[PDB]
Amino acid sequence: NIISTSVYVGPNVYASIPLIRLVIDLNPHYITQLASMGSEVLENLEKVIPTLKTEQDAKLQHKLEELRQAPQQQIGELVAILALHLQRLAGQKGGAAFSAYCHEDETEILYSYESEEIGIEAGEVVCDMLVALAKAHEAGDQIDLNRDVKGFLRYADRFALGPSALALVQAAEERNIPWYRLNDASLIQVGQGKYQKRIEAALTSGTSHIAVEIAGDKNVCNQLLQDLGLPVPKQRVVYDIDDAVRAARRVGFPVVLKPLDGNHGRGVSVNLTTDEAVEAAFDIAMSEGSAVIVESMLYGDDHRLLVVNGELVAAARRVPGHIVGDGKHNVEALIEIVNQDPRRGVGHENMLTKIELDEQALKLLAEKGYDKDSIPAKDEVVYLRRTANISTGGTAIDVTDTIHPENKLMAERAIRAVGLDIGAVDFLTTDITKSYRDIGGGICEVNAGPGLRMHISPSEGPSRDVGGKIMDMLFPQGSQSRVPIAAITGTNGKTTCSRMLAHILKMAGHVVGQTSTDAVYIDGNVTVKGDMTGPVSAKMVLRDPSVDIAVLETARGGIVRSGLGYQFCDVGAVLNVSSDHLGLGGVDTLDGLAEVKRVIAEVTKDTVVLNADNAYTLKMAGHSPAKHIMYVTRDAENKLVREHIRLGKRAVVLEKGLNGDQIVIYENGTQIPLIWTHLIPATLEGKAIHNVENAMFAAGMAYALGKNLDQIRIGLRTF
Amino acid sequence: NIISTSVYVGPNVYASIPLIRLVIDLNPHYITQLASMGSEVLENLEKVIPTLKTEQDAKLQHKLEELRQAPQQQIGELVAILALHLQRLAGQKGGAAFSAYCHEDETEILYSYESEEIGIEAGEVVCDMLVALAKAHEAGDQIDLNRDVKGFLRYADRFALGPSALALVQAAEERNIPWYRLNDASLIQVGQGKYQKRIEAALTSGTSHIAVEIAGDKNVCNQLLQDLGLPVPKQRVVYDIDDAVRAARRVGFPVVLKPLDGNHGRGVSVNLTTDEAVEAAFDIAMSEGSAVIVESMLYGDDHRLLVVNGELVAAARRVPGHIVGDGKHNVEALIEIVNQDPRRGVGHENMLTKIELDEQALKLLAEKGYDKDSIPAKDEVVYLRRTANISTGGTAIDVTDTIHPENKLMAERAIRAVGLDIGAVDFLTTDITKSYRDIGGGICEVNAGPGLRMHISPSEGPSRDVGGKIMDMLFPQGSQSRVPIAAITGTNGKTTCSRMLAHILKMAGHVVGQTSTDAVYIDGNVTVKGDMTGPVSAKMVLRDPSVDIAVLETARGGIVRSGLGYQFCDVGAVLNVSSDHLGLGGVDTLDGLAEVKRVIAEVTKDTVVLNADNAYTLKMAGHSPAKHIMYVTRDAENKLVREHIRLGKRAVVLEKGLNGDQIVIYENGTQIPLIWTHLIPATLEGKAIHNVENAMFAAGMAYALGKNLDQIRIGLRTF
Ligand SMILES: Nc1ncnc2c1ncn2[C@@H]1O[C@H](COP(=O)(O)OP(=O)(O)OP(=O)(O)O)[C@@H](O)[C@H]1O
Ligand SMILES: Nc1ncnc2c1ncn2[C@@H]1O[C@H](COP(=O)(O)OP(=O)(O)OP(=O)(O)O)[C@@H](O)[C@H]1O
Repeated sequence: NIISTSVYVGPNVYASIPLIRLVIDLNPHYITQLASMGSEVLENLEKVIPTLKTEQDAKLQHKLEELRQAPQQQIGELVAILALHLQRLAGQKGGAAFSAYCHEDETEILYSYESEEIGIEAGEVVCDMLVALAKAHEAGDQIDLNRDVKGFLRYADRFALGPSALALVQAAEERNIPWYRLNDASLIQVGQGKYQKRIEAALTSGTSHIAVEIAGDKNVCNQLLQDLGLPVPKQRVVYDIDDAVRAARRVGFPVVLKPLDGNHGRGVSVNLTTDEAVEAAFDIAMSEGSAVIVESMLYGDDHRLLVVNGELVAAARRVPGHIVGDGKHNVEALIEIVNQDPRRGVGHENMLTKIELDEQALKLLAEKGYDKDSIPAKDEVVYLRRTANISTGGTAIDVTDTIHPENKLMAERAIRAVGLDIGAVDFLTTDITKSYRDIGGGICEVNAGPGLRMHISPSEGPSRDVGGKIMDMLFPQGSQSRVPIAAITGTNGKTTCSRMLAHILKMAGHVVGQTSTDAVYIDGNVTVKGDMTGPVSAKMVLRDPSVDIAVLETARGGIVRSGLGYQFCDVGAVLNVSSDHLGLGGVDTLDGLAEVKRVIAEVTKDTVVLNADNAYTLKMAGHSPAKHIMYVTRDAENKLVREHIRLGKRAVVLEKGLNGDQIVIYENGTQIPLIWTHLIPATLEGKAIHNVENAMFAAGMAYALGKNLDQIRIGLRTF
Repeated sequence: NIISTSVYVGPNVYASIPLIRLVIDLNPHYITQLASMGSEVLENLEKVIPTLKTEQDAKLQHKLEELRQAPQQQIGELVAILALHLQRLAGQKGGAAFSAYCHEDETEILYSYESEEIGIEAGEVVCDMLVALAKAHEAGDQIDLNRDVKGFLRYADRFALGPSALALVQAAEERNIPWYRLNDASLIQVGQGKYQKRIEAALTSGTSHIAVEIAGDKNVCNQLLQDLGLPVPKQRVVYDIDDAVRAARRVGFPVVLKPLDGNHGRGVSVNLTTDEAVEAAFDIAMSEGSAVIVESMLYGDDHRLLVVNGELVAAARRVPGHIVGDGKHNVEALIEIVNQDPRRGVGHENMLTKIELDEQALKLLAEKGYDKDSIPAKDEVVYLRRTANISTGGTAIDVTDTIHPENKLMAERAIRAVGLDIGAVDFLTTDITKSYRDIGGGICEVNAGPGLRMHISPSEGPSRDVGGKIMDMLFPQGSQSRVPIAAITGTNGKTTCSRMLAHILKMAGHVVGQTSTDAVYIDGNVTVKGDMTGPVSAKMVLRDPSVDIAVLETARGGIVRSGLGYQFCDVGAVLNVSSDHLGLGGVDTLDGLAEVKRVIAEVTKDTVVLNADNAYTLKMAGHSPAKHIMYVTRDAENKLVREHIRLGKRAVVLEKGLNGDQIVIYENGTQIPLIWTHLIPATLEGKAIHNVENAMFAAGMAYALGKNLDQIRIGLRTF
């Protein structure tokens, strides 16, 4: 039903938001189609996309669809209402949607959603559901619409960060810091230039290539681990199968044949104690033809000790699925019983696997002497899995709190020898609460950068905030700057005010960047110039690993089409944007332009500097979250000084006196003269209009950014 | 000829050194075989292993083989003389060799060589050359012996660090810091625990896994590079060949088909401007079936800008081999002429390739209209290579000094966006001295971690110390500790003196490690115990990334078999080692034991603490490089106080007085009482002998390591 698309990357319309433009082909629309579309249009939506429920918490700012059924669907608005909930079904985040009806026979839906990759399409599924339902033979809910829904969800998953990365994303958001998808797939960037880090789940910018390659190199790790005195099996001396038999003789006959390379499943042979057992196993386990290492067998369960900043933050005991007898039920009946655990299944909530008597389970129960219908002795255990897994597993039943301090220390040491920040040592033991002295080669692998899917939200015991523990050593409370100060002016004197502010901040000693449609400027030089519509100039400054302050300087053309390239700022300014000429088209008087200028004022949180001589800019003070206002006036006689400063607010006032033409910053109970117009090259020799307000605004911006007077006067005089 | 082997890892015999034990099967040895063995035995050695030359600089401490010919070869000694030179031929480093003749009919060769992997075997080749020559029909030099030599050299190369790593090794040695082969192959560790880094040529511990994976990911790099505003071709939008033709249409028809994945050679199609040209090229260039990316063609030569710590340290212009006409010679004749360049060939010195009119060259000369026998116009150029290479190339003719500052800046920015410390930006341009504004997409690849074989020792222009520039940002002069203080006592009170010293250093605030045959102790805990013969206890402490001071504590059994696990120390000590019991066997009086104790005294460079009551330990002062001596005496009446301290030397003297039994450290012009024996638990309540000298020695060691008196008294009292 969709004809055209656009996206606001910034808050042109309150927050970043995609726009869907649709046309009604179904001229005899919902208002004249209620025979085949009664209450069931809503009931059908509840089943086709089962997030579209009568849930009071489902972004229900306005409870409208339940009052409309078919006669008043107002499909353009209904698509906006139903849009985003499909994305919630896919595990995506988003907000409200609104004001979809526009021109006759057309819709422009504004709906708030975090990702562009599946943007619009979610509304495609929704608008087609509503029209397709009308265009159907009273066919019910999941006519064919459930196909489109599942397809969408798969795509939404395709472009999603995995759960191990989402753990860090949520942890970043909860510490109030921004992030980006940086490398596609699961890698994100947290923070902005100068302070930012590229991180991917259990992988950080602090961990080197060498440490990771070492971690992958099992032969190297075993030697490095031995060099620490760790409790390791060592014995990595056998390549392939050493022509058979000899390979076990060299490490001791009771061996395990560990699969290597790409063997996905576990082509592992176990408990082989004779020449025949190993000779047969060697060419079975090495099913890849060249992917086996021969090690002696040690006994213990499968533990994982996840260490981040030295500290053990999580642990797991990846016990393979099994059954324990209750004294009455047989092996097969127990499987049916195990599968009644409400946490098992597929989709959301169901994080555990199911047990079936498949070939792996069958070989194991056969090894134990079972034909499936017999009854295990009470408390007898038969394993139906060889080890771990997430989809065929999901077991995670360990603790970090009862583990003997020395086992924790040996795991830390293993990680340090490699040089990793994050890893979960693969540790085998019969008793994790005893020291390593009784654990026969418990450390087997360093396991660098484990999926957190195996630690977060465990099957037993308390959970641990693995996401937060990782973020704590990346963006600690000990370092408060994660972002540059956002200090952005409006669609104004981007070629003069901007120079004065950049000079102030550079002379102050900050690295400052801006792009006044010209090549992007970082400190003393530039790169790319162009149609700086918003997101380009912003990422070119914000992601540049040098910048302390982001000024950017916006433009009206960019904003009306894309919004801002950033979502909010701390500091900003609005100077007059109207003149008797073309602005944005439309009205270009007070109106039209009022909407573009408010984009900066309403997103500024601390100090917005407003032009006090513009009666139609003054109104921004009634909307902006910023409270200082810093009214700037070229008229010493005004009301917004005495009825403003006197009440604790700020202003920049041009006045004449002992200091010639001077610009004075007023604040609460005092006032301090800063510059002469007579001394600023931008304003010639004084007695001039052009760039006087630009100098006043640069000073106002400087106030907000930490005026110390002396370096500001230098920056203002510099030009 | 070799029967048995052993190796000293430390200076049991002056420096670390392998030992070869050989037997003479050739009873009618060299002295009775001169008819078939005249001057030519030496002349033959000069040709079989052509490092065995009459070179005055060839470790020629003693010019002996030239005076011996056959009648006095003294083969056990001659093998020691000739050994190591084979290793020099392989590009290996080593020293002197000596004292090979031992028991009748047997040899024990001591020869100094850096690696164990090809140790002994080099002497195997040599001892067999000498015997095999005698056992031959006056057969000359390279009978079959040259086979064994070439085999050896190939093995020596197999276990060698590559030239790009050797660049860092030599740079590390020239800054006086130790290193180890850590990960086999080319990776080394420079420095010791607490200060050490794992580095591999153009790869350091400071560069993360994420930065390297990004560098390898060409699609990601092009987007990250575009986000900086770099002069890049971008256009990484085509997967495979996009079903043919369309792929070029999408980027512009004038395209280059760049090979991907494992394509070793250059399956690149160029200058394709039509539908037919690209359709044909697409299935030719993608010879792997799935390894092509389609990009538009940009013009320029192949430049590499190697950046390490921001700074451009080297550059190369990898101009493919070509010929330029001189107005007289044809293409084929010019090839013969080019190949007369003395730098071209194989082996040592010959670092450039040779030109042949092979298929690559032939296609290129055919494209230019040549049949090989025609004459190019003067200064006309025909390329006989598509690009670069080391073995089929070796061209490196750029500079770093004339490159326009902005091209250097764009290369730095490319490296930073990825997050690498080291890389050589792959930059295309027609003129590197002009800014990027005129270079049509010059940055193509980040090229992380390049072989230095393409930058070090260039074919034209000045060389640059790429090795040193890398070491400068790893082990800068701004950080002087690269190693722990080596503070090692002799085969003494390893269970008491050692505790007192460890307590002193821990109470002082240093992390100290030691292994008194017991489990290795690092700070407050331990791991592995065992036959601590030298190298194990040393690497267990020295490579442990926490330790500031390495005490170790040695033992006589370990030293007589392996030497020390370290090569030298700053501080050390010798207490009495003899008693009326078994020591090392042999003599066990003054002798036998004198040789094991001198191992510590003679490798101590600053302060060695000697026992002044032992007339047969005093003699160590005449051999040790250490000059303070710190004579320790339990007898207030001695001569080695008044004739020692008075002359500027140090001592620890036990004396009786106002402070009961006290231990006083004397130094040059003063003396300061430190402890009472009455207050040290090790010495009971005073009026005791056991551990008094151990306390005195711990205090002597503390002196050398920075006594501040107060934390030393605490460490001495602690026990
Ligand atoms: N000496 C040993 N004794 C007992 N079991 C061993 C021994 N060596 C290896 N194993 C088993 O082999 C398993 C290795 O499985 P594999 O490496 O294929 O799993 P994966 O899915 O690749 O994950 P990971 O590498 O983290 O184990 C260990 O988890 C352990 O159960
Ligand atoms: N747009 C282009 N215009 C001209 N030549 C190009 C273009 N893109 C790639 N090339 C050529 O393709 C070459 C790439 O060769 P290839 O990547 O196979 O070499 P390599 O041996 O793997 O080393 P490297 O990756 O460092 O280039 C570049 O060196 C350059 O000569």
